[PDB]
Amino acid sequence: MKVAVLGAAGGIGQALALLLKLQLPAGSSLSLYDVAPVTPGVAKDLSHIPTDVVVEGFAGTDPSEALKGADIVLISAGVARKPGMTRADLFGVNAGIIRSLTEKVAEQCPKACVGIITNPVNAMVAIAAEVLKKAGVYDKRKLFGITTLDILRAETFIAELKGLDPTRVTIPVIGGHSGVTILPLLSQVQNVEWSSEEEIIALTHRIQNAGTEVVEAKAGGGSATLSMAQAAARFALALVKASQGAKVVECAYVEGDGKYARFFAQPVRLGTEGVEEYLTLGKLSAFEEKALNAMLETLQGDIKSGEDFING
Amino acid sequence: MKVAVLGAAGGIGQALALLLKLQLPAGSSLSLYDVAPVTPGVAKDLSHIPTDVVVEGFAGTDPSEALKGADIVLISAGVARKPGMTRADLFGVNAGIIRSLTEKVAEQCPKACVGIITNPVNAMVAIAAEVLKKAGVYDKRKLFGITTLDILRAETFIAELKGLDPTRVTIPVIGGHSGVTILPLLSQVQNVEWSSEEEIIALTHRIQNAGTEVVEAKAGGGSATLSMAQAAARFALALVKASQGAKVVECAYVEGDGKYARFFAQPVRLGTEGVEEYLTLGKLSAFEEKALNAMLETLQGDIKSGEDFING
Ligand SMILES: NC(=O)c1ccc[n+]([C@@H]2O[C@H](COP(=O)([O-])OP(=O)(O)OC[C@H]3O[C@@H](n4cnc5c(N)ncnc54)[C@H](O)[C@@H]3O)[C@@H](O)[C@H]2O)c1
Ligand SMILES: NC(=O)c1ccc[n+]([C@@H]2O[C@H](COP(=O)([O-])OP(=O)(O)OC[C@H]3O[C@@H](n4cnc5c(N)ncnc54)[C@H](O)[C@@H]3O)[C@@H](O)[C@H]2O)c1
Repeated sequence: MKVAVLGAAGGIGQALALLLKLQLPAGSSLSLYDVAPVTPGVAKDLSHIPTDVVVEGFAGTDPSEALKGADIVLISAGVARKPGMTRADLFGVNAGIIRSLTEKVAEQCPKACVGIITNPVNAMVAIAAEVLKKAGVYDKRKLFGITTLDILRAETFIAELKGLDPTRVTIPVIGGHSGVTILPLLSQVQNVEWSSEEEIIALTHRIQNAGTEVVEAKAGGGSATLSMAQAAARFALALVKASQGAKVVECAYVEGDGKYARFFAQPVRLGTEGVEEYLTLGKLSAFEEKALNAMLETLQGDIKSGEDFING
Repeated sequence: MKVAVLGAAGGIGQALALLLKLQLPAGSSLSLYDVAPVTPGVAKDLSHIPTDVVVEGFAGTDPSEALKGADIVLISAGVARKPGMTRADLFGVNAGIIRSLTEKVAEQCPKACVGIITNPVNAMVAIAAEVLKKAGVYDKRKLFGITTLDILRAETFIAELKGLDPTRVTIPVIGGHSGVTILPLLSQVQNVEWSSEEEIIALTHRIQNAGTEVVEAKAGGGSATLSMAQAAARFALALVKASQGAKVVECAYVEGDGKYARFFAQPVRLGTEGVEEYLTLGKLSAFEEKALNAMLETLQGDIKSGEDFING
């Protein structure tokens, strides 16, 4: 098992690299790549931790050496939202970074699973799909938008509100990865009596807007880095577990059956070659059915913006 | 169990806070304090992780709120060595930070265990001891210089050189926490046939100088942050395990029997009230006995420099 992290010198990159150095299976390797000159030193820092995980670090213009033989590629490269900045600002900075790095994946490790962290995920994942298609290597089973932070948030907020164990709250989160496209299926949550519709609506809002609590409370210091690194590590370790032949189930933004949108976040069962089965959303409340049809235009617009960058 | 991290917004601080948010026992709390205005946002970032660990964050001039009810206080506050900077540069920047923060420990949580990360540890721990003594609350069983990074390095370098499992290499490291004061007892290492004296000397050197490999390879980007956060978390979790009534054994820089120096890094058994027993160094090789007597002057000089800052 070899995992490559592209953007490994950043806030998310460094914490993610630490969690993977601590938690990847003994016998694994970890390669870090970032345009930041510090990157070989980040790898040197991690190499002092006593786990049987070979860690190498690369800066420079060419991630080919980090990517050679990679099974899993995690991309946290690009700028984070600071106060004042819009989705549109992020797209303009990050689209070309995602285009550049996914071209190099197609060249060096086209059979790898690819996990996109870089925002806006909804559009960045469609960019990577179109680059892989232009290279003739696109396997839709192997490309993921990492939405796992929306799951961490949902688990935490449910457990804190309802006095539950946050380690054992399960909650599917479907749709997309931004504002109104995030749909947590609170109707399916166990061991909770909802006060009323009010409580469900307010919890849904808090899950959808949680990034702003952080962006705000850091006050220009940046966005969520440490929670996102945990979310990415959790997803990555799920893919490693699936590579060993485990049944693994995770919410991720994937090119599925296209019932609602070309890309849609849903529970998937992972096998040894990416997605093995696309799982049901299960039973939606009236509230969930309406929220689903209400955000579909935004989600399809996010996808189009990524497709149109690569293809017109 | 409540753990306070002073310096929680820095390179070490943030990664340490993440590992404690992930690993402290369910029912724990974690309070973060730093002079950096971002600190409440670091805590907000971590609060989105689904563990039963209450995380709060404080900036401003007064750590009293973070420290109220603390059982364990970890101090990573102060500047790290960049290229050009000497031990003397660090002492001048960090002495007053350690004096200030330990006065606040004496006021708000005098019965807490205190773990000093801030360098130079050899002198910073004697400063904290003299501040606690001036406040009339010093318990020498409860004050530690965290040397655990020297243990991580020793474990890793032995396992990489000798083809061993780095998760199961045990190596006592004694003396102090800088250059020639670091003494790894390589004579006691199992499952290894030393090529010759040469190999033991070169491995000892690499353990003593490992910080420079990182400071160098980051090239001004800073020193070891991610490995040090793991080392601090390991030590902290050892103290939490001891609080539950476990026999726990760790190398730490402590005011022991003073056979070699007032403060000396040695294996200690932890109980529920800090150090319960000061353990033997065991059998020293000729090489280890000579290296021990050869660095003692430097170590005693490091301690004096801390004592003399507080007392003349
Ligand atoms: N999916 C999610 O839930 C989620 C949540 C939080 C943030 N994010 C996103 O993650 C990204 C990283 O955020 P951060 O806070 O770590 O940012 P950061 O600025 O700290 O780190 C980004 C890193 O990307 C590197 N980078 C830039 N161009 C590169 C290239 N061509 N190749 C390799 N590395 C390159 C930079 O040098 C930097 O080290 C941002 O886009 C942010 O929006 C996603
Ligand atoms: N013991 C070891 O093995 C070991 C190894 C590596 C580094 N270190 C030391 O750890 C320290 C931290 O290193 P780093 O790389 O995280 O540095 P950093 O500069 O990234 O972080 C230091 C933090 O301390 C904060 N701080 C400063 N004064 C403060 C005060 N009065 N109260 C609270 N917070 C305060 C700063 O605002 C900053 O957030 C340095 O002294 C470094 O030498 C120790």
